Amino acid sequence: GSMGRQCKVLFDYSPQNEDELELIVGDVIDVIEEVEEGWWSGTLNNKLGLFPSNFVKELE
Repeated sequence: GSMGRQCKVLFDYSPQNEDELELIVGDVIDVIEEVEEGWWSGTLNNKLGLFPSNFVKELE
């Protein structure tokens, strides 16, 4: 319930696990809610995953 806004991918993230969402630079990820500070939960097109809020900013 943070009224979270979509975060655009600014930096490259090569995931350590496939549970980690592949951050493609330039695209935007629709986040549901953040679960553990760094690790947010959202889906990029058809893959749902966890992504670190370091490489993505809620600037939109």
